Amino acid sequence: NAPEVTTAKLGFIALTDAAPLIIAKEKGFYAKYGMPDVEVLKQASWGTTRDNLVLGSASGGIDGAHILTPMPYLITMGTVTDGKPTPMYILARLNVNGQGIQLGNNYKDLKVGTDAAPLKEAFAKVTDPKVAMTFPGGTHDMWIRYWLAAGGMEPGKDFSTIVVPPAQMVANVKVNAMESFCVGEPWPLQTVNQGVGYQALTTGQLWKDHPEKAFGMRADWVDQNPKAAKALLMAVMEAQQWCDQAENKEEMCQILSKREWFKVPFEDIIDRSKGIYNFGNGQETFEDQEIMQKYWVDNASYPYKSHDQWFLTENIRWGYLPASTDTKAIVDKVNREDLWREAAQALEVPADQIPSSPSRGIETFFDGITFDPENPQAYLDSLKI
Repeated sequence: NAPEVTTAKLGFIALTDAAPLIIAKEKGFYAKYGMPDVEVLKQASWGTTRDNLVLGSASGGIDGAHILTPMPYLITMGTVTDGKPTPMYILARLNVNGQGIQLGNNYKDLKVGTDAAPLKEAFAKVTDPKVAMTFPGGTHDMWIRYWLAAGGMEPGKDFSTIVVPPAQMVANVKVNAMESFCVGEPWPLQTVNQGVGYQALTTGQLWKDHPEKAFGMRADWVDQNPKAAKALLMAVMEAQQWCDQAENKEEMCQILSKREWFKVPFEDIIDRSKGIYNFGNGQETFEDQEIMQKYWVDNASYPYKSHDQWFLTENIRWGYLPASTDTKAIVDKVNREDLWREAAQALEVPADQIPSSPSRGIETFFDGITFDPENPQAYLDSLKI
């Protein structure tokens, strides 16, 4: 029926994969579902996003957010809250693919790609080399650590990770605050276009169609306002379908570019949103529509529980979560793929576009290591570092 409330405060970080939440406002999708007063509010960092979610709207914060997939788990459990575990749900996956790992210009001669091994000897020439990611335990932290580890480098020994807000990654590499960094579009392309670094890889090269951002919300708000949560979800799904169309990419990027939103040159956004990749460092530009950010095709929006389980397993890999943590159990509480299916059913979303199972099956990483959701311990046992 009708939403219990007509407003919600949704945070986003200035990244192309926040597009569905922004387009839902700009193209009137929230209003179409009875919530024309939704606020889409830019957050300064993942740390402030976490702060505002712990606060909640009643205390001046936010009700939900475009967010890194591990965050709703770390916030619900409490590890990143300093004594304030706050329950959350994941209502949808906002996107798959589309993040980037960059290197400073000092690494140009090495022409590094998916094989990070050449960085081992190079990092040794640096006193306490840092690599930047976006939030501890978050997606970019997992991607850059996975890439460096496949290349034989160990966090705490060969390099240290540091946190830099996404919109500040380019400014930081300019002042040599780190040797390498991982962040989502549009920042990898802006790095290339400004000539302040080059790109080693786009993340769909590390894990094909990898889960990335989630549409997360405080569980108290969803449990109190189930009809409004369904309305927001349907609005986000329609915005995802809109953003996923080739014919709408130009308009999407013009909207994101505006001072109202990212205040980022259109040129730093459009090419990647079309799968056109210039990694810099003299490397020839190439096109690849399969590794670009996707918001709907290939079941991108469906929040697979097996994907959430991988993030928790990778967090265990690095010690962010206790070993043995019952990952299946917490995913069954936080992941609301059931709400996603109810919303997709209410809309059309053709049957073949609605997954029959919460697992996407075995996942294969670029180094051939595989994750079988039925045995996460075997996955960890297969990793050297």
